[PDB]
Order: sequence, then C-alpha cells, then structure tokens
Amino acid sequence: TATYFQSSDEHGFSMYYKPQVGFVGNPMPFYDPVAKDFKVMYLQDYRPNPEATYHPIFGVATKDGATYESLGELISCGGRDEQDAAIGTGGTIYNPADKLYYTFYTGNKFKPSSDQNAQVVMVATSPDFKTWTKNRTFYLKGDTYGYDKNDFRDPFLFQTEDGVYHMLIATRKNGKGHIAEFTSADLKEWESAGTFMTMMWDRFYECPDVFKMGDWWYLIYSEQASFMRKVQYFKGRTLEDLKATTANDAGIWPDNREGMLDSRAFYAGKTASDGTNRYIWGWCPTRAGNDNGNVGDVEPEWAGNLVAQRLIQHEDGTLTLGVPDAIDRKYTSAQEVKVMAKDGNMIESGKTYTLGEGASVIFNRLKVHNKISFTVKTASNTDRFGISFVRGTDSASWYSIHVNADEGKANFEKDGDDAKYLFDNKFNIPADNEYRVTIYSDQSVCVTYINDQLSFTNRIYQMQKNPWSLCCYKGEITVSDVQVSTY
Ligand SMILES: OC[C@H]1O[C@@](CO)(OC[C@H]2O[C@@](CO)(OC[C@H]3O[C@@](CO)(OC[C@H]4O[C@@](CO)(OC[C@H]5O[C@](O)(CO)[C@@H](O)[C@@H]5O)[C@@H](O)[C@@H]4O)[C@@H](O)[C@@H]3O)[C@@H](O)[C@@H]2O)[C@@H](O)[C@@H]1O
Ligand SMILES: OC[C@H]1O[C@@](CO)(OC[C@H]2O[C@@](CO)(OC[C@H]3O[C@](CO)(OC[C@H]4O[C@@](CO)(OC[C@H]5O[C@](O)(CO)[C@@H](O)[C@@H]5O)[C@@H](O)[C@@H]4O)[C@@H](O)[C@@H]3O)[C@@H](O)[C@@H]2O)[C@@H](O)[C@@H]1O
Ligand SMILES: OC[C@H]1O[C@@](CO)(OC[C@H]2O[C@](O)(CO)[C@@H](O)[C@@H]2O)[C@@H](O)[C@@H]1O
Repeated sequence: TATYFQSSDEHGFSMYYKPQVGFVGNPMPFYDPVAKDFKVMYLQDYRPNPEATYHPIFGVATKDGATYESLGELISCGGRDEQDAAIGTGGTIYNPADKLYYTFYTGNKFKPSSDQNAQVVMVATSPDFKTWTKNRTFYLKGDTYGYDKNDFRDPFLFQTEDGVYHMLIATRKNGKGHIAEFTSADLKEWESAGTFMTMMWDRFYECPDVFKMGDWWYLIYSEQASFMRKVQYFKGRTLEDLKATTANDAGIWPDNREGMLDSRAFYAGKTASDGTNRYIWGWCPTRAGNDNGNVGDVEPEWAGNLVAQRLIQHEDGTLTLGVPDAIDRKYTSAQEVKVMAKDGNMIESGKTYTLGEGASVIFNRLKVHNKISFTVKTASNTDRFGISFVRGTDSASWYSIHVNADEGKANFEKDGDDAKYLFDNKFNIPADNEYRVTIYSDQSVCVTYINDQLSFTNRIYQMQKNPWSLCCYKGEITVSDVQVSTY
C-alpha cells in the first residue's frame, strides 16, 4: 500500500550525523594533517539546555563526510560564573612548532553586568586531539581594541603563505558590524590588524570562513538577519578584492543570487579541505512538534543534524554545492519504482511519466536512507513542477519542493489542506529545460540537488517509510530514468 504510515526518527543518525543524545549545533570542521581526516568539532546542543552552562564542544571524525566516528566531549563549559560558562563557535589550527592543536572559541558570560563582556575569545590546546587544556589566563576582549563588548564571537583561524596566523572575529564597531582581524606569529601574542571587512548594511555575519580555492579568495558566512537565515558568500581574485566587496556597502555579490548557497534549513556552514575536495558542514534544524511546516516565525530552532555538502567551483569562480562522493556511494541497493496512484492528466508509457497542469503520480514507499534520481524535461522555462514527500494516497497534507522556472527559484511548501509557502532557494534555470534531479535522505534530513546549481537542505519528518510523488502545477513535464537506492 501507499497509505500514510506514522514513521519516526531513530535517536541517532549515521550520515547526516546526530549523536544518540542531543543535536548538532554550529560545526567547526578542521582537516587534521597528522591523522589525515576531518575532525568536526561542533557545539553540542541539548533539549533542554542548562541556563548558564550550555553548548560544550564535542567532536566527530570522518575521512569523507558519509561515515562518522564520535569523539565525545572535548572542551567542557566553564563554571556558572566563568566567562566561558557557555561556549560559542571557534576555530582550530595545528601548530607544528609545538605540536599542539589550538582551538579558539567564544566564552559567553552568564548575566553579564553592563560593564562586563558578554562575549570574549578564549583558547584550549591539545597534543593528541583527545585531551584539551584551557588556557586560564588568555582573554581577547573586543572592548580593548575599540570593538563591541557583547557581539564578539566566532573566531576563524587561518595561516597565509607568509606563515602569519590570522584570526577573524564577528563584531561591531560603534553599532555597525565588522569582521575584526588579529594576527600572531606564534598563536599566543595577538595584535589588532584593524577591520578585515565591513558587514553590509545592518546585517550580521555569524560563523565567518575565509579560504582560497583555485584562483579565488572567498568569504563564507551565515546571515543572522531574521529574514535571511541562510549561508552566503563573497569572492575576489585577491584578498583585497574580497574585502572590497562590502566596503561602503558596495554590495558586490558573487553571482545573480546574492551568493545564497542553500536555504533556511542549512545554517552555520564552515569549510575544510583535504587537498582534493573542499567540503562544508552546517546543521539542519529540528522543527517544533516534529512539524515540517513549523519553521519558526522569526527564526528556526537552533541545531539539529550535521549536513556535509561539497563545494563546486565554476569557471567564473562562482560556487554551488553538490553531494560528497562518499555519500553517493553509500546507496548500494536498487529498489523497484512503481506507480501506486495517478491524478488528472497523467500518462505512464513504458518507464516514462508524463504529467500536465494539475496531474499527480505517487510512487511506492521509501525506506529509511534513500537516494532518489530522475530527469525532468519541461515544456517551457515558465513551467512549474513539484517533488513531494510524506504523501500517502490518504494524505490531505504533504510537503513538496516546488521548482518554479518562471521565478528562477525552488520553494519548500506545505501542500493540500493548510497549504502554505515556507521559504525558497534561488538557483539557475536550465536553458535546455532539463533538470537532472538527485535527492539524498538520512531519515528526516535530506538534500535535493539539480544540475550542479541547486542544493536544497530540508527537514522532512516521516519521509522514510512513506510514498513520494511528482506533480505539475503549470505547463507540462516528462519524467525519465526514475531510480531509488538504499542502504
Ligand atoms: O538563551 C540561551 C539558549 O538559546 C539557544 C537557542 O537559540 O542558543 C543560542 C546561544 O548559544 C550561544 C552560546 O553557545 O552561541 C551561539 C553560536 O551560534 C551562533 C550562530 O548560530 O549564533 C547564535 C544564534 O543565536 C541567536 C538566538 O536566537 O542569538 C541571538 C542573540 O545573539 C546575540 O547577538 C548574543 O548571542 C544577542 O544579540 C541576541 O539576543 C541567533 O540569532 C543566532 O544565529 C554563533 O554566532 C555563536 O557562536 C550564544 O551566543 C547564544 O545566545 C539555545 O541553544 C540556548 O539553550
Ligand atoms: O522586510 C524584509 C522582507 O523582504 C522580503 C519580502 O519581499 O525581503 C528580503 C530580501 O530583500 C532584499 C532585496 O535586496 O533586501 C532586504 C533588505 O532589508 C534591509 C533592512 O531594512 O534594507 C534597507 C535598504 O536601504 C538601503 C539604502 O539605499 O540602505 C541604508 C542602510 O545603511 C545602514 O544605515 C547601515 O550602514 C542600514 O541600517 C540601512 O538599512 C538599501 O539598499 C537597502 O536595500 C537591508 O538589510 C536589506 O537591504 C534581499 O537581500 C533579502 O533577501 C522577505 O524575504 C523579507 O522577509
Ligand atoms: O506568499 C508566498 C508566495 O509568494 C511568492 C510570490 O510570487 O514568492 C516568494 C518571494 O519572496 C522572496 O523569496 C524574497 O522576498 C522572493 O524570491 C519572492 O519575490 C511565491 O513564490 C510564493 O508562492
């Protein structure tokens, strides 16, 4: 049957990682060049969190983004009255001169008085990546260098080719958002190098990441602004080009979509490279009440599952995201695809499904970890189609990704009774009106990829062990090479 079944998530996720207890907050991926793998520290979130002492740094290890190994608690919160009562995002770097990993992080004071610093950067080190010792005498207060007392967080650490260590910190100078730069030769003495970049208008870029890839410098960052809540980027051929993008609010977007790389279900993305590939890790939020259509009024729930994506540099230096090769390989078992139900103008024809304005086709039940591929050809580039999940033959409501070629964007929406728009993901519509679609699922977390242009993370409770559906809202489509694979 293709009746709606009441699926639920396992405590843990193995690919779009979540530990057995708690959720994955802001990650901090780092390629450990001694062990030759990625150590992804992340802020461990719990439901609920302590009031003052929350968000310790746990870690997980992976070579490839598909299989993870948990490392447990690495840097504990401080005491209730310490400056690092709560811990916020930071940045690891290995120092070969003393054979110590250094993790800089945000210490978050509980109930800071007016004079006290809410947010201060602090550090721990480790010889193996297992035992971490806090440096109880190191504090980097923005205040000291003319920056903000309470917004001063998310230290990012990188070494240029000159060998100099740099640290970028999300802050404000008299109201306006600035990314602050500090430099050091030895990771211990730090000097202020002024402002690296301005933040546009009244925006606030959390979790900044700066890296070079081919012949381009990039800034990745997550936008705090309530209406955005998406991972964005800028680019420049030189480091001075990069900085110039936001200078005086110059708005030099890297592409036709403001550099928005995904939508509001992928936040806090930061990157790391193994020499071959550069991946990005963010989190896919939970939803209140496990309700796919409750996406928050101002903001999504903070933290959820870890989501690895792969950076695709195009030849104009523009970036999009696709799947990690190792996640694609994980799906070994082919599954029969078969129509369980039709509606309106819908024709099957050997192994090709043709749908017109208002038509629907529902396929057989998915499994728990799914890969879904298919090619869609539209009539025009004003056509609209839908990829729907948790859609049983008895479901009055369900959740679809709408691809609206007229509006040059995909949307996540609730369909049926109580339909509603939720949010969207601008991408480049194919000229040839062909859409090579690929979707990867671990339980309730999935990413949808089209034509190496779209990368759309979504939280979809109960997509597992439930049917899925294609439809056509406008014009006409033709669906081809439909496959489903599992593990
Ligand atoms: O009241 C505590 C309670 O709130 C949550 C759920 O939102 O956590 C946020 C809480 O975590 C901290 C300490 O680890 O670190 C946050 C790290 O995450 C980043 C990027 O996501 O930003 C914070 C995130 O929080 C919001 C919450 O709505 O922060 C709003 C808050 O930010 C300030 O600017 C000061 O933090 C205030 O102006 C404002 O009232 C959201 O808009 C942001 O995206 C990184 O930037 C950061 O390192 C704290 O900074 C934060 O308060 C629960 O998990 C927890 O139980
Ligand atoms: O209400 C937000 C909703 O808009 C939708 C619904 O249609 O839009 C978000 C969507 O819109 C863009 C389109 O570019 O921009 C959003 C802008 O909102 C803000 C906040 O007000 O813009 C103000 C506006 O003023 C300029 C000056 O010519 O600037 C002055 C500027 O300088 C400062 O003084 C500080 O230096 C600031 O305080 C002032 O704001 C204009 O250029 C500027 O555009 C800006 O932060 C954004 O411009 C998209 O970027 C965004 O995705 C819906 O999605 C939202 O819910
Ligand atoms: O009421 C939602 C309904 O609005 C539309 C109207 O065409 O789109 C979204 C609208 O919001 C932005 O994302 C940013 O302001 C823009 O991309 C766009 O102008 C529909 O698509 C949706 O179905």
